[PDB]
Amino acid sequence: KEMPQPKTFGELKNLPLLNTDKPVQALMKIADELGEIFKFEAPGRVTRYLSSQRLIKEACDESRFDKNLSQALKFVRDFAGDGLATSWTHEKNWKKAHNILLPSFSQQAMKGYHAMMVDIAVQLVQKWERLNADEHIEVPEDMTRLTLDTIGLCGFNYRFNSFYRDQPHPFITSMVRALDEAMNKLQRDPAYDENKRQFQEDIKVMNDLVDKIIADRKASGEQSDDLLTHMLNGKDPETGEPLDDENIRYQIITFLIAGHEVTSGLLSFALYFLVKNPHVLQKAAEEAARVLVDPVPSYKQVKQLKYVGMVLNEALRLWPTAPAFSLYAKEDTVLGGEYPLEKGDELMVLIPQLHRDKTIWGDDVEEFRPERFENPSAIPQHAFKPFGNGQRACIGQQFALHEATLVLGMMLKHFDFEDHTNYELDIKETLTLKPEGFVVKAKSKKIPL
Amino acid sequence: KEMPQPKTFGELKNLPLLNTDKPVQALMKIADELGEIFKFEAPGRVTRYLSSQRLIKEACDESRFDKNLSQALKFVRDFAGDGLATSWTHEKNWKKAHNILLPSFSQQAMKGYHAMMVDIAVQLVQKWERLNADEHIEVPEDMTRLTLDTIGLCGFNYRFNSFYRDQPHPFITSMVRALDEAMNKLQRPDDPAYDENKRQFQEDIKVMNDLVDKIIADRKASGEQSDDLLTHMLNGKDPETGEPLDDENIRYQIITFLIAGHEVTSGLLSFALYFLVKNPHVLQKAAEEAARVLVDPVPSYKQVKQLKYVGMVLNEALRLWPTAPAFSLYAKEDTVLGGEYPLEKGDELMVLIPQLHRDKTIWGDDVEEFRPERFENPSAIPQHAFKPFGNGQRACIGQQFALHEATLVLGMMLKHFDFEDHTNYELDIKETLTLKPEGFVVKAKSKKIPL
Ligand code: HEM
Ligand code: HEM
Repeated sequence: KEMPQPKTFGELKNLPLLNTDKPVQALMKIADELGEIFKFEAPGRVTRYLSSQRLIKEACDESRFDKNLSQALKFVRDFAGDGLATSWTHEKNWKKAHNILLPSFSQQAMKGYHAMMVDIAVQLVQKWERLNADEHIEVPEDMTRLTLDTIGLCGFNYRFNSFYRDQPHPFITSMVRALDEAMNKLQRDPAYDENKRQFQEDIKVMNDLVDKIIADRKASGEQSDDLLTHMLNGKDPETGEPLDDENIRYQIITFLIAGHEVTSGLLSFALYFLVKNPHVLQKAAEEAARVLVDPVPSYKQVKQLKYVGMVLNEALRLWPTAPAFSLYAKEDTVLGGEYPLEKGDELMVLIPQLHRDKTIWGDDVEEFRPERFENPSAIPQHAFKPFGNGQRACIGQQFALHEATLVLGMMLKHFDFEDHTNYELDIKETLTLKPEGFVVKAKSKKIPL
Repeated sequence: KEMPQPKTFGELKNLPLLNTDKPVQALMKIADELGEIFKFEAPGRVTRYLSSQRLIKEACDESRFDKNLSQALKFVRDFAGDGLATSWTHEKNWKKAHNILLPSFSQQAMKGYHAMMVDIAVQLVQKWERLNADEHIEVPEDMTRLTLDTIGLCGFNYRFNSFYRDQPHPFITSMVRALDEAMNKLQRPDDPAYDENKRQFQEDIKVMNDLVDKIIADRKASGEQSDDLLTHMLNGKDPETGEPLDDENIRYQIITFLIAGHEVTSGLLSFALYFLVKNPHVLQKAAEEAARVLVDPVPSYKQVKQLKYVGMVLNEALRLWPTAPAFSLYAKEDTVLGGEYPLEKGDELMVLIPQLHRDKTIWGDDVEEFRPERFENPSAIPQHAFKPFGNGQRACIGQQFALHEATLVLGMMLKHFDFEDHTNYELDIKETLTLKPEGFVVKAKSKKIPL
């Protein structure tokens, strides 16, 4: 009945607990101490962190709870606008953009993005093929180069050309800095004035490039296999309306901000777990060699990479790279038969803890075992939620998993990997999670592309 | 390219090769002679037996192959209906029952069945505690009493009371006789001498239908809720169609649980105890775990999950003698198997599981040795090398039920008794729909630990 709560700091309540560079991992440790639910208070804010499948399955009842904009998402909305990820469900532009964009994110739609995904993936493989002996790979750095360029190409047929650069394209630099400012604002006024000025400058950089490309495309009339073409031509069946140019810009910004980092983090975590578990690596590499028999992988071949998909799902279980999502009670309701909630009360779903609920997964929750996902029928409802919940779940789920399966498959086909530093897992936190400083050596298998 | 085929008998092709009391073991010997794939032809039938992990990993590609009803499963369908095990993947009632029943067979659902499993397990232990000196145990007989009663209790809250009987409950007698008739039909053709078998077959079907239909009706009239599969099926709805199972299909599911689950599971327990008494060092390690883990008079669900080495013992017993010895597949489209065997759409495959599990390229040269340590890490075992529970979405829905039951019972057996192979038993594997060690007997000396 009475809800646990971590230590307080006088008038600041629990807020200083987030004044750390690893806040999700701090919240996980608190959940370990306090259990399936704890209250978290800040000045002008009350929320409750959920960690058990028992309670999270109720929170995922869409008749009782709707998506809430966390403070992180509210600050991201200052540059992602009413794009899909930072809109309320009841805003006209959410359902409109949802209806228009859903068919362009389906599994069947991945057939049309596949060639562009292969384009960037081959660039990644060629980079690693061209490394000199005993040079090494900066894994999250290269994975982020790949995912940003892939979303850039598939999103609006624009080449960031990240593999030609040490300093990223100015759009990416502003994007990363804007995300950092949004997340840094959480932990916090006269000293912050330069941050505010830079933030507005970074917003302008992103808007100017995306607005320019949209305008360029409308003037040219060119049709491509990208999401921008789909949005310029699509109409919502419900309203009969297309997306306007401002919302199209916010969607493109959203694809980049919401999709690039979770996906590069997943690839980096997956390669981390592979090099730490050589038996799993061998099994995954066998499949990649058996399935990817052509110099360029086909769409159908990627779907056959079953064990690679199991590797990726188990990596998402241990370290879901979007670590939380927020909900609010649509009306007064009782959670778990003992926690009465009032209309509008907020909940946070702490995904890494859900994925460690021993009542669902057994005692070996900390072990990396892709075989847990060998038969997807064994996974209970709402025990595994790396892509969120319900109608507000990740629209890019099929995109992310096709991208990651293709790239991981090509990596395992073309290289043997060495954990030459015996890397100690160090998880950097931004809006997302990724393994900082993860480096490997790759010895080519000398298979042509 | 060219596929081997065993010896033929003119117009009967390979069919007389199955006219034997031990057809799986005959097929294993054929695989030893012919290799990883051979064609097997009968009048109106062509299939291909696969024995290597190299080829079976491709056969398990669900994008290329779907479950086929073997002739055995087609004959079992005459009393198991469109229950889960004898229905095609494309039948509306397969996906419907699959979606409904999957949560009631999860590892989490075993927590709710545990008390009923303990109920029958305690009856088994008490039976053996009450034996007089130099009496012995008929192992497969007692294991089948246990598994049938356990499925009866967990399936529909019905007590067969097998430990109170020499003659089993009439449903069980009809069930066994129906399974025997289905398997006997394979070797036959159906001329006048077999007319009597048809008449018995229908009477046995009526016996099973009448009892199961009666219990369903009793439960609906009572409105009582139990912790059994029947209550779950009376109240469950398929999330996809929104429909519940009808009363006829619920009956077929209950019959399926008994016919499909009892014999494979009792066979596993009997084979496991056989291998333990034939390998005393392994038995000692397993008994040491049971004594260390089962510290209470009655095992808990959490304690059963802690019987790690017992679980490896069971998996290694399933490796050597998978009690459901085969499953059948058909090609969804034209495809090439292993880069050299072209298959046309609809072509059939049989997966010969005991031969798969003896693939030396996977397990090493010591394939015939009983070494539970092979299963210490599932990540070290290659894909599709170990398939005692079938494959994919048509895999055994009762896998967690079977392994929880077998782990609980074997753990209790090892805690409470020392076992003697007093006859130096010679392995003799009886073949029905399933495999089991016929005539396996032991003596049990009680450790005198109270329940
Ligand atoms: C491993 C990769 C990914 C993970 C783990 C992930 C995770 C998530 C999660 C948890 C949510 C729900 C957020 C909430 O409820 O507040 C979400 C929403 C969303 N994601 Fe992803 N995502 C991934 C990849 C992508 C990609 C590649 C894209 C775009 C190309 C994308 C675009 C979106 C969008 C637009 C939404 C909002 C959907 C809506 O509310 O209508 N994501 N994602
Ligand atoms: C050691 C014990 C067991 C073994 C070795 C075993 C083996 C198998 C195999 C190999 C299949 C696939 C058959 C095929 O593909 O044609 C299967 C399916 C099935 N088994 Fe078991 N089984 C065991 C225990 C059980 C139990 C205890 C139950 C029920 C309480 C059960 C119920 C089923 C059902 C319903 C199916 C069909 C599932 C579907 O296709 O949807 N089994 N079993």
